[PDB]
Amino acid sequence: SIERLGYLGFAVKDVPAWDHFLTKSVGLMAAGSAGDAALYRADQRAWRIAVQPGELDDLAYAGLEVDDAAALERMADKLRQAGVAFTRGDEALMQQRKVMGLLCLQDPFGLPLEIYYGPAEIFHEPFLPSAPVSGFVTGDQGIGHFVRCVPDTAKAMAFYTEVLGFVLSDIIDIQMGPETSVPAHFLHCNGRHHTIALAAFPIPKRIHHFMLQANTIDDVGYAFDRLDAAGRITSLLGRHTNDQTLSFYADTPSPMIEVEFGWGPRTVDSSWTVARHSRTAMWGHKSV
Amino acid sequence: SIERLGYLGFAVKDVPAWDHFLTKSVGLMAAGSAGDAALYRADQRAWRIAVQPGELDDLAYAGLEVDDAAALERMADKLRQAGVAFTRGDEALMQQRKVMGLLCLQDPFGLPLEIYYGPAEIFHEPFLPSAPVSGFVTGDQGIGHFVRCVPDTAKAMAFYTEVLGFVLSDIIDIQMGPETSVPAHFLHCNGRHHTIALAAFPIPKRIHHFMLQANTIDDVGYAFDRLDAAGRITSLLGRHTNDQTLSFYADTPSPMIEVEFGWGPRTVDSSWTVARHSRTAMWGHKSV
Amino acid sequence: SIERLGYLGFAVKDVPAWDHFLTKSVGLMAAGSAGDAALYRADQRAWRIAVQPGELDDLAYAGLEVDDAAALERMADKLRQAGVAFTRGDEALMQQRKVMGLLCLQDPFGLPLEIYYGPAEIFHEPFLPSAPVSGFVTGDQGIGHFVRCVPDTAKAMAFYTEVLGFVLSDIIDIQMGPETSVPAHFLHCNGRHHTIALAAFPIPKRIHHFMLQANTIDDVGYAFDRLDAAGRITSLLGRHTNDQTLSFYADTPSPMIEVEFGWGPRTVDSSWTVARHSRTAMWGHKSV
Amino acid sequence: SIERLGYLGFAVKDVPAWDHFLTKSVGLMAAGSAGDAALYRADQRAWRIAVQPGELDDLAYAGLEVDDAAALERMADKLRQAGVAFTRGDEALMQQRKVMGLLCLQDPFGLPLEIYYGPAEIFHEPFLPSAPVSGFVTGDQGIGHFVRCVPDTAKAMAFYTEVLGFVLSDIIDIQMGPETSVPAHFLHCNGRHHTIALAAFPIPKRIHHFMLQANTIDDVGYAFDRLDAAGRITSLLGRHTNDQTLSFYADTPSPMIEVEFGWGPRTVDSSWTVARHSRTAMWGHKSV
Amino acid sequence: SIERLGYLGFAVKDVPAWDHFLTKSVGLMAAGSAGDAALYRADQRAWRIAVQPGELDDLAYAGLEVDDAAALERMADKLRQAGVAFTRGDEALMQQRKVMGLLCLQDPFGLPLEIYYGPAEIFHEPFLPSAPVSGFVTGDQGIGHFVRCVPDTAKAMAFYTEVLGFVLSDIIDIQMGPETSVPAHFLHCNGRHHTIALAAFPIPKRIHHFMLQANTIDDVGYAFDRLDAAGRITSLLGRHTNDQTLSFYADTPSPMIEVEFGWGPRTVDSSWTVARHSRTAMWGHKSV
Amino acid sequence: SIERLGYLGFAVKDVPAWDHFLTKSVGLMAAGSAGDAALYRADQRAWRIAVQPGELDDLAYAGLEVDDAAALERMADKLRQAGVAFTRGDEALMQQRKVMGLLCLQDPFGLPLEIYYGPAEIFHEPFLPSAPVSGFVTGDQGIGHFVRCVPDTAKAMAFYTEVLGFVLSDIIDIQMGPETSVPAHFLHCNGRHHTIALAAFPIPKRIHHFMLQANTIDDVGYAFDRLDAAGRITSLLGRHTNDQTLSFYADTPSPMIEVEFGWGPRTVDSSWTVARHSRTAMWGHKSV
Ligand SMILES: Oc1cccc(-c2ccccc2)c1O
Ligand SMILES: Oc1cccc(-c2ccccc2)c1O
Ligand SMILES: Oc1cccc(-c2ccccc2)c1O
Ligand SMILES: Oc1cccc(-c2ccccc2)c1O
Ligand SMILES: Oc1cccc(-c2ccccc2)c1O
Ligand SMILES: Oc1cccc(-c2ccccc2)c1O
Ligand SMILES: [Fe+2]
Ligand SMILES: [Fe+2]
Ligand SMILES: [Fe+2]
Ligand SMILES: [Fe+2]
Ligand SMILES: [Fe+2]
Ligand SMILES: [Fe+2]
Repeated sequence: SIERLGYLGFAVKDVPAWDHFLTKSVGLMAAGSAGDAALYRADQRAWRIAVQPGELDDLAYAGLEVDDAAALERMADKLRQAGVAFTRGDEALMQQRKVMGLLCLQDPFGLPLEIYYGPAEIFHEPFLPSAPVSGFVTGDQGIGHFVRCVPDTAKAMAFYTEVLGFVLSDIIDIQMGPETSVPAHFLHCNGRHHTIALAAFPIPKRIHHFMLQANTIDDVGYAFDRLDAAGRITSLLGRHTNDQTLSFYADTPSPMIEVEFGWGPRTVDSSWTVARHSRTAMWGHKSV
Repeated sequence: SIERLGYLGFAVKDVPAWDHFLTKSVGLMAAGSAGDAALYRADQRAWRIAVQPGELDDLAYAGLEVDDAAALERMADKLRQAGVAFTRGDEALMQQRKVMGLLCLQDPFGLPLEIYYGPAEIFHEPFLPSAPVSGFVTGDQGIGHFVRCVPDTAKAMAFYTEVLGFVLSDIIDIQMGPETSVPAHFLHCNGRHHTIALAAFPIPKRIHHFMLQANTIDDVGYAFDRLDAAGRITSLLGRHTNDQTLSFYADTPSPMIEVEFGWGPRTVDSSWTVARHSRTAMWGHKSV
Repeated sequence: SIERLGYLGFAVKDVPAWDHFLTKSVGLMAAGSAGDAALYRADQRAWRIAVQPGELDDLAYAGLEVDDAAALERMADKLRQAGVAFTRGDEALMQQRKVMGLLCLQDPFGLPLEIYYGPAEIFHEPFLPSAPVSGFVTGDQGIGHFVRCVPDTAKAMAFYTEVLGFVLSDIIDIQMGPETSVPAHFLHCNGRHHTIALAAFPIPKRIHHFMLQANTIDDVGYAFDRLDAAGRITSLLGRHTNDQTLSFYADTPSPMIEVEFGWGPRTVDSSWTVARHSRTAMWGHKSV
Repeated sequence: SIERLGYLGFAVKDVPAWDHFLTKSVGLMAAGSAGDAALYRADQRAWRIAVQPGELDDLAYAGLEVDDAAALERMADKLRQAGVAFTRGDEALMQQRKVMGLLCLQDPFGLPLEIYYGPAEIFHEPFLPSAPVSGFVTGDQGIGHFVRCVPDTAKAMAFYTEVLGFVLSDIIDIQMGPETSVPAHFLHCNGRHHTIALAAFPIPKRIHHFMLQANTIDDVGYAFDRLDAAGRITSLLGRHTNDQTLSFYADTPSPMIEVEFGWGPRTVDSSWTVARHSRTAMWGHKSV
Repeated sequence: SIERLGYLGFAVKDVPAWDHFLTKSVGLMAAGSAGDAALYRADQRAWRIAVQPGELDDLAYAGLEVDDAAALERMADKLRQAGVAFTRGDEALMQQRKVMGLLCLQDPFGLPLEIYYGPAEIFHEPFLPSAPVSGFVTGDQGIGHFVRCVPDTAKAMAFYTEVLGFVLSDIIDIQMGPETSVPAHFLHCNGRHHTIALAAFPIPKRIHHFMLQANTIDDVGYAFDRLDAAGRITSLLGRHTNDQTLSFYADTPSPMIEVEFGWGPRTVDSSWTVARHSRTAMWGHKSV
Repeated sequence: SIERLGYLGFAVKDVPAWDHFLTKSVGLMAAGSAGDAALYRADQRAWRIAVQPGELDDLAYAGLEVDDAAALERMADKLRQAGVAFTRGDEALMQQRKVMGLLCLQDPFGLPLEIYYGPAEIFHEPFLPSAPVSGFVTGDQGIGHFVRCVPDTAKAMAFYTEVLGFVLSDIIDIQMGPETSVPAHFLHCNGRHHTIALAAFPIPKRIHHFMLQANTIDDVGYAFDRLDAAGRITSLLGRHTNDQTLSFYADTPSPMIEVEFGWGPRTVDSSWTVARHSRTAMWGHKSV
């Protein structure tokens, strides 16, 4: 079973715009480069987000983390049993990602996934944000979450839960029109209420947004003003019905992909109960 | 010395509008009437806000509280020494306000003030809000605060500090134009960062707004949506530079008088230091 | 200034009934005798309540405590300045009361008061209740409180506050008839919300009741059942509007004198505010 | 006013016996010598107890500490006003005691007292006990306490309270015979329930005992066994009625002078109340 | 009485070197300029340290803060009574320093001091360090401390304590040679163990060093490595005997002026006791 | 599975030097002898470190602890299944080691290991350090850790994890030259981040160092100065990247074997994640 989401790689048309966005607006720390990919940090890991030039303007891959070598072999066993194709990353890839081992595969709809273990940490180069943010909530909960767009939620659910070991937290019927709603399924693989949400949205992107969680409410408030100064705000502040994350949304430089920046959600444990919600926000989140 | 702000009375042109506003939108509890004044509660006091019909569309009076009978006589002594005219409230007024004694006077610019002691409490009729609000922060800090508009800040400061015993917390230069700012003076008389702020604003109202503080951030979030549904929002959520109150503003039914609804400020004590700020918001509070 | 109420002495027609009442029902510890007075303990003091035979069926005296010898002399000075007659207790009385010194006087309406210091404690004979009670709340707050009946509340207030140093906490208008109420004044001399309450009740007793405070709510619950088994209950459980004590009342063997047995009130400090209440109970206390 | 007891000096006939006693049995740290005086530490101070050869076999002097230079001059002023003779310690004495200034005087019955300020600390030579003891409770409460034998308690009380600023905590009537008791007066000058107790005992020593307080109950338990192995125990474990110190007593090498080694007493503050006790122990302390 | 040390201004020969030093090595935030002075922040204040070109290579002035306007006038009164010359800062200076009022004077040996109130804060531009540091401990304790070199400690003590209201914490005899020591006097004006220390050192600088206190021990550890990479370390890590600050020292670009960077000292209150120490370090601080 | 590391035995050429080193410098308590082995304590166990004369100047054996008799038999079963030779310790050895049972074996490269249960404790002889140290962190985490030098890390890993039940925490690539690094594997068997680390170092010793963890940072600071006075320091203070232990290193009297003395690491639990680090220190640890 996947333990947490550890990294994201984007392929974008405007690297300089993404660079400014991730550092000056979001607050991530610039962390050099690996080949043609620019690297960004949010904590002690050598990198958390990679940005490389490309026409996709989308998520290129997502790194799914396990706790040790044996766990990785067990995942390989699960993939084999499920008939899911995969390739072991070679030395060059391991060195590029800074991991001790990885399996390369795709989800049922073409998103490359990399299951890995043994990521590099660099405590001798302590994290220093590029903008005022006290810090990000990562650790055992991983880097954050993202919404995976899919054409068949049922099929997507079978793969993420039966193969990768994610678990359903809850469902929100997200209103699309006067008489049309999309049942978004929010999935956890640790204490983070959701690490991946599945939704049949009509957008031409692999993902709808990625989310980062900051330590304080002020972190979120200040970030709002920075993104507003950049003219990127897509929602006012609000708080979600399901995880109680207080956040706002903004456009990334890649069309139709947003970032969510939030604080203070509830966490999940073994006693979690599946529920359904008719709205995404308990309050706020008006679209701008 | 005044211990806290205990009550506010408004004279307005649309009582039904104010009634709906205070109950369904703000969350106060309807508490009957006393003569032609409708009464509203925020806690265990018999009333905190009174609304009566009148062409003023403004604050008619403010109740300033002291802790006992001797304290009231000491205030009478201070008023006499300062040459400030006042009248002792008669039995009819005491019965109307539900207090054991009061002194009626005006500030240097015509706002009626009532210094009182011994207010009525009704614990046998526990507070029940008219809208979802976990509760208000009152107690020793009083009902909240208001911004007193004045034509001469220096003169106003001498009266409120030298006569009534308020103390300056800090000053914010509130930008009015490209090269014009108003030095707002925020005053305390207890732990509440400010109970009265003095400002030379060019509006034709005795006050710019009154403020209520709720127990939780969700209280504020939910209230925002209620006031937005009523079409009354004047500012987005934000957090102040001086008291760190997280709030939003909305129009009352009386033109040019707003309400501020907030949470989580810092409090003051004997070790407080006077400072100056160039902005009212550390983040947010964009005008709408 | 009086620091706390330390002891009470009753003169009663049925000593055996009072003995059973204080021990088997209330839970006090039998502590021998001193002359014709039976002694009862509630904590580490050698005694707290004394019961002696007499036709009064009433409170014979109340012991008011100060912290040291100098404090006692200062009280003697206050009594002299106020023109209040008093006599220094002789060795025999000091030995009888187990105190290092005392002043004997009366309040304006004939209740004997004894101001003392240096009471005897007996930690080598640890308190053991006669009925199931985890313990009583005494210490700096003294033994409890009592309601002093007076024919002139104003006169009584001047003596207790101006001479003895008690301070008004609040007032409750206790309804006596359809259009008649008695303004009961509750006074403190330490953290205990009230140690003495003054009221112009039409009963022929020096006091309306005395009160003891137990450590837990169960203490109160169990005591209710014991007093109910004895057929003495006068009120159901309830909670007061002013001090938030949760209690019930019961008859003592002396006609028209009750006992109040309670738990969990709020305490007072320097920031206390005088208020007025129209009811004695926020909930409960129905008369039985 | 004296702030705390800081040091004790003994003049004894058997220095080696005292050396072994203070180190191997009590647990103090050997700290070299100053002239013919051996020094012992209990914490960060350069020394706390001094032992020098002499026929007295008794306390030679006690050091009473104040917080600064001005405080010392104020004490000199009090001594002058009271007619108490004193001499300012010269440089040689200051250097010997390791203090910034001192006044040498005697109590009314010949015990030399030294009022000082600015004691030497040696944090670069951290305290290391000579026997298993987690540490001693000193700090603002000073080194411990002692019982001062006096022929006239009233006279002694006037000096210690009126001149030195000590305050009475309480009195215990210590039984000497079938119909004879000694009223011991326990005095504080800080949070320590008592720093000096005054008693008219019929022993030929300036003091009855000195006391040290350890951090844990085990400290006391282990110390008991060490002193028992040395054949010095004079009392079983017990707990005092007045300060609730749990301790035992043992003989020092000087006849009729004991040491008390204890733990866990209650402390005093401004709200302390004078009381009287008929026993020294709530439990235990049987004489051996 | 001075409440805290609020700012420091240096006049130096190598501004670029100081700029790099304060930002990349120490971690302060660059905050623009005011005239020919570069400004640096450590928290919410508009500035804390100023650096301007000059041949002094030394501290040009120190800002001493009070809590309000009345306090400033009271300081002016103290200066007048003491015969100390001073000039009220004009509008240009007030605007330059960003304060509501100030008095300009010098200490007895020529160090310019500025007593001020009403400093500017900029919460809308949250502090962002230039190097990895979780934050600095300032607030009521002010910016940090400095060691003031003086030729006459007695004279310096009279001015700082009798005129400015500082209070002696303790003294350390700092060894200079085999038989020569300098009695350094550490002074407080708030909870910070020392804000100014006075010492008769034989260096040709107004100050020996200034000190900044960080939130964590890691902050100090990481800063050590940064300053070591710059070749500026003058002492190994160590902990002081008097305040228990754990720190290290490094050279600033101005010859013979160092910076101390530390964490975790003890704080002082009304119960503080003057003591003397023979060493500056309980452990560590070896000179490099 | 091994539960913790309980004891270490060294065979050395200079017993007196080791004796002084372990007591006066490190702070261990001398605990007599057993045959030709000198014994040393760090807590309530009868002994933790043994030193005997021998030409090895190295670790002679390490004691690996299990919780009960059944656990020991289960370990014997694991050794048999794995084909690892072992001998049950006879009565003489059990008596020498003070254990209820033990199995004697060697790791793949000749280090004798003893798996035991039922160690002797001596609470009646409470631990007393020979130098100032508040205490050591042992308990369920065992005595500390050591770095086991091995010529084949893969082979060593298979034995320690597959046979003894240790688990990999993380890996650090320890730089040996400009283009050469050694992958050190840190292993846990309880909450202690590592109890044994495996590394292919080119030194001629069975171990690179052993480590003891003290209760406070001051413990470490003071120990540094003691070892520096002895001329044994090999590293400055620093903090590790993987366990966050703050420590320093020093030479033992046996050439090329060091001691690490530290404080405050993070602990591990079931949710631990394997990671890789490029440095041993987040800060400090410069070689001396
Ligand atoms: O973290 C989250 C929690 C709940 C809902 C959303 C969501 C809202 C709008 C569109 C897609 C998802 C979300 O992002
Ligand atoms: O509570 C408050 C704290 C700081 C500023 C304001 C304010 C803002 C705009 C206009 C008037 C006042 C305020 O209300
Ligand atoms: O403790 C108390 C607090 C408030 C009211 C009463 C009271 C009620 C009925 C009659 C007399 C007093 C009381 O006893
Ligand atoms: O600390 C103490 C507290 C109470 C009593 C004693 C005492 C007992 C016997 C003889 C003298 C004093 C004591 O030492
Ligand atoms: O903060 C401090 C506390 C104690 C001593 C010093 C000090 C040490 C060497 C030279 C000058 C001062 C210091 O800086
Ligand atoms: O406890 C530890 C944690 C991390 C690294 C080391 C280490 C450093 C240098 C050489 C060998 C090991 C260590 O001792
Ligand atoms: Fe989301
Ligand atoms: Fe406001
Ligand atoms: Fe009552
Ligand atoms: Fe004693
Ligand atoms: Fe310093
Ligand atoms: Fe190590």
